[PDB]
Amino acid sequence: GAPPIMGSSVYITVELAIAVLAILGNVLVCWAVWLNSNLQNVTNYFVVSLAAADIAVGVLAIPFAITISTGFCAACHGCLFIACFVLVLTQSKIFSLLAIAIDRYIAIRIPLRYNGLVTGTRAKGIIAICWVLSFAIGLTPMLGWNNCGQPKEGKAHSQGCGEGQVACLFEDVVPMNYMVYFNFFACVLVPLLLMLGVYLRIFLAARRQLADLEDNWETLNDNLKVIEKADNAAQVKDALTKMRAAALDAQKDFRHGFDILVGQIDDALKLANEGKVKEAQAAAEQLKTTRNAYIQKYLERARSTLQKEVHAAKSLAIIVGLFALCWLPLHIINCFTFFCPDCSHAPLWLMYLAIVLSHTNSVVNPFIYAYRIREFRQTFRKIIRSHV
Ligand SMILES: CC(C)CCC[C@@H](C)[C@H]1CC[C@H]2[C@@H]3CC=C4C[C@@H](O)CC[C@]4(C)[C@H]3CC[C@]12C
Ligand SMILES: CC(C)CCC[C@@H](C)[C@H]1CC[C@H]2[C@@H]3CC=C4C[C@@H](O)CC[C@]4(C)[C@H]3CC[C@]12C
Ligand SMILES: CC(C)CCC[C@@H](C)[C@H]1CC[C@H]2[C@@H]3CC=C4C[C@@H](O)CC[C@]4(C)[C@H]3CC[C@]12C
Ligand SMILES: N#Cc1c(N)nc(SCc2ncc[nH]2)c(C#N)c1-c1ccc(O)cc1
Repeated sequence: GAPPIMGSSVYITVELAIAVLAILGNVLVCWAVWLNSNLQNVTNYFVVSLAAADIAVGVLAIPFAITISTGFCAACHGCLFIACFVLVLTQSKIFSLLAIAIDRYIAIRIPLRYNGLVTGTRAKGIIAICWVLSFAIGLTPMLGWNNCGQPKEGKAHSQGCGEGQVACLFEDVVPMNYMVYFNFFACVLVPLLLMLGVYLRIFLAARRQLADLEDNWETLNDNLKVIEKADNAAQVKDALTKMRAAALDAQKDFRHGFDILVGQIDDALKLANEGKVKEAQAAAEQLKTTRNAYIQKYLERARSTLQKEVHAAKSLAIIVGLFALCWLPLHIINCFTFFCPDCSHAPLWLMYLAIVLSHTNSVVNPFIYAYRIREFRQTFRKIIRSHV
């Protein structure tokens, strides 16, 4: 069979290529948020915790991965730490992603209270807590859910390992029920599904809010039509009680538009509760000069912001769908290894490829920002032009 240093040299070189890009891309993210106070929101503190976990993939997890494919003689628990450190960092990224979905959900659903609820100080406390939980979850095998107690000793003597040592291989020290049940199903897959729901709720609340907005608009204008085209005084009253309510509704330079608007409706309602039909129909035309000059322009900045929230949460959902794509192959292969012991194990080369793919996720997030977030892309250019 072919000398394995040939296939390894390829896998290593690829891994190092990827570590290089991971560091750069994600240092630039971080340098970006540091420098551009437009990018200094709570949402982006999570983006930074995400970029830092990806820098750490290049600086550490990927060298660890290179190390543990050699099979080098190593004390079992030390081999377990270099095997598990990547699980810690990946768990950090799930928490950061979930935090971002939730943040964006709070932002669209209770925009009024978002500044007072989601503050820079609570964000940073959540980030710290999640990093501690990621170390706990990711290094749980250290605490005894491992295969250290049953070393492959024929394989350790074949390699001259010291007494106390193992060939340091991932599938030899980390149990596959840990990886399938605990790490995949419960600590990755369940969080992804969750993140998937949150984003459904965001797109629904935006879809609904925009609906309400353009409904209200049409109440405003159809009740005007009812008024031009009545010839009876209690018709006009009925249509202005409705206009009025549909105005204190949409309420919740801006306010002088609704001040005027409800005022003119209070003017015209009052004519109409006197029987002056024509006097009130031409009073309820004064509204139209007020819609044209104020209400249409609140309609429109409010639609603008919702379309911006929607587009932002699609950008962020793409970050989560690419996480899924990069990591799923590897889990899906572990599922086969574990659930079908009748099946031949996936070949070495594919293991290599699933692992490499999982690591490329540490290169995608920076490209996403740059293609999808005008403020990150403008800031990427300033840094790239001024320094290179
Ligand atoms: C601040 C950063 C750079 C610290 C990096 C520390 C890393 C490189 C260290 C910390 C703990 C170390 C491990 C501790 C124990 C063992 C068992 C031994 O039989 C082989 C080496 C091995 C597997 C070590 C490899 C290197 C290691 C993972
Ligand atoms: C998320 C997207 C990209 C889908 C991922 C599909 C990949 C991971 C799937 C599709 C077909 C799968 C293979 C189908 C059959 C076998 C034979 C078995 O003896 C070992 C596992 C192995 C080799 C599977 C490994 C995982 C596999 C390659
Ligand atoms: C949305 C999707 C990607 C969620 C995850 C799907 C996973 C859990 C599913 C998709 C395909 C499934 C595999 C399909 C075929 C086999 C072969 C059988 O002998 C053991 C179960 C096993 C190995 C399944 C395990 C679970 C599996 C890997
Ligand atoms: N599974 C799994 C798994 C595995 N069997 N091997 C390795 S490295 C040994 C090796 N390198 C090339 C061929 N074999 C790694 C790593 N890192 C994982 C792994 C596990 C969880 C992750 O979040 C990321 C990666």
